[PDB]
Amino acid sequence: PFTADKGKCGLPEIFDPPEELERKVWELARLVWQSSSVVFHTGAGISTASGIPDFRGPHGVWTMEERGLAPKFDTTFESARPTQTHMALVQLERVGLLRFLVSQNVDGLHVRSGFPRDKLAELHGNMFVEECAKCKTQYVRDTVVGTMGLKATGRLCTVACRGELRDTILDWEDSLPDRDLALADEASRNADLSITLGTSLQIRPSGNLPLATKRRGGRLVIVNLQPTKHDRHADLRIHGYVDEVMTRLMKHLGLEIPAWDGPRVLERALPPLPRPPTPKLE
Ligand SMILES: Nc1ncnc2c1ncn2[C@@H]1O[C@H](COP(=O)(O)OP(=O)(O)OC[C@H]2O[C@H](O)[C@H](O)[C@@H]2O)[C@@H](O)[C@H]1O
Ligand SMILES: O=C1CC[C@@H](C(=O)O)N1
Ligand SMILES: [Zn+2]
Repeated sequence: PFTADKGKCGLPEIFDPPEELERKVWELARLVWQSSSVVFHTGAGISTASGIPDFRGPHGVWTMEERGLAPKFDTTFESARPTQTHMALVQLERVGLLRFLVSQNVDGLHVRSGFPRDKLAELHGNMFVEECAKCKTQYVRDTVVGTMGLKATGRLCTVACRGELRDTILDWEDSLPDRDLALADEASRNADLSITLGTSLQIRPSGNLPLATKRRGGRLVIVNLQPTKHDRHADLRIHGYVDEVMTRLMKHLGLEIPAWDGPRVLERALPPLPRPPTPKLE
């Protein structure tokens, strides 16, 4: 908590000017079209447009903490709506243009967005998910599980067990869930396009996964307002708001960003939906 390295916090924001931004979002378009296996990696930056502050941005939790100030939340976790970005990733999965989604976010919004859990690795866990210590059954709740650091919640497993239910929020010392990390790693290795959205890429091994795609000749796209640990290993860096980038991209892709019907949980990815015919690229 005190000994914890919170990495580089408060680094200046970069804003690509409009014409560099329009060109970079078309190139990202081209790369989605060109790619067989696309993995998205998300961090706290995709939730700030929902009122949830990030960790290391100008008003990040750790950033403000360093300057003796407090993060501000403009919502509760329960009343937080998924962003245009969140709902773009749902539609990209539904049309078969997103193979796997890796998130370091505990804010619960990917799942609440209707995003299929069998295509999602939540590397730092989920505020709404408790897990039985025995059968390992996960309960996705409507309100945040009131503990952090993998403690007893109070409730017991109800599988046809009475096992002690614990939060999925990793403490500083707790290693990542093996299943989620294993699937996030395999997806990242096999990807030919890893795209990062609103992460500074500073936490091992979460931040390193997008680099594995680069091995084997995979392309790496970083989308982030601030520099990030692996900017140098990126084939494309887009310095702008992810909502704006993802709305331009979906628009280039011929895709609608679907309505969020409110909190819904989808265990398994449904069969893929029609998508637009691809442009002639080369
Ligand atoms: N609307 C936006 N559009 C684009 N980028 C944004 C936006 N808002 C913020 N950013 C950028 O988004 C980036 C967010 O980076 P960080 O704040 O480190 O969050 P993490 O997900 O990487 O933190 C990882 C873990 O570390 C913690 O200890 C917890 O365990 C976390 O799970 C910044 O560079 C912002 O400039
Ligand atoms: O508990 C917290 C503090 C910051 C917020 C987030 O997901 O960014 N989660
Ligand atoms: Zn159980």
